[PDB]
Amino acid sequence: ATSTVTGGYAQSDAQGQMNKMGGFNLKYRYEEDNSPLGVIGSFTYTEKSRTASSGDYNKNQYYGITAGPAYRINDWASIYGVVGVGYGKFQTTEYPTYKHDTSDYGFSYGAGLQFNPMENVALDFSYEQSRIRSVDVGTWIAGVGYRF
Repeated sequence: ATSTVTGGYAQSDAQGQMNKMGGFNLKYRYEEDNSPLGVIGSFTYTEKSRTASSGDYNKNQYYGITAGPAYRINDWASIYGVVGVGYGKFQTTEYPTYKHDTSDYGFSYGAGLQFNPMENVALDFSYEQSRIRSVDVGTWIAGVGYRF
């Protein structure tokens, strides 16, 4: 069988919210010997950056799990599409009790292309968009991997 390892970096911007985040992703790929199917699973970890001025500090973390099939044609290039779910958590203040979700969640999807399918180095570039109740987030992901 064949295995491919890829890693990448992404930056996200929140339209309608004021904040920017940075995260990293690790990808695992599995292929079948007699009937290959392209599958990628990626785990993303992003953190919010802090700026010195007001003096207030807030801890915000976001984790996302995604998976996507991939199609190869004319042995030239391969394309894939992914969907996943992400959750975000922030420091809590003591508020009166009411029915509501403890953490925020949203859905993400996108597609990517593979370039330079020669040697042990290949590049992956994809566009990511996600909706987190009424807030729009855009993330660009690029990374490099090797197959053996």
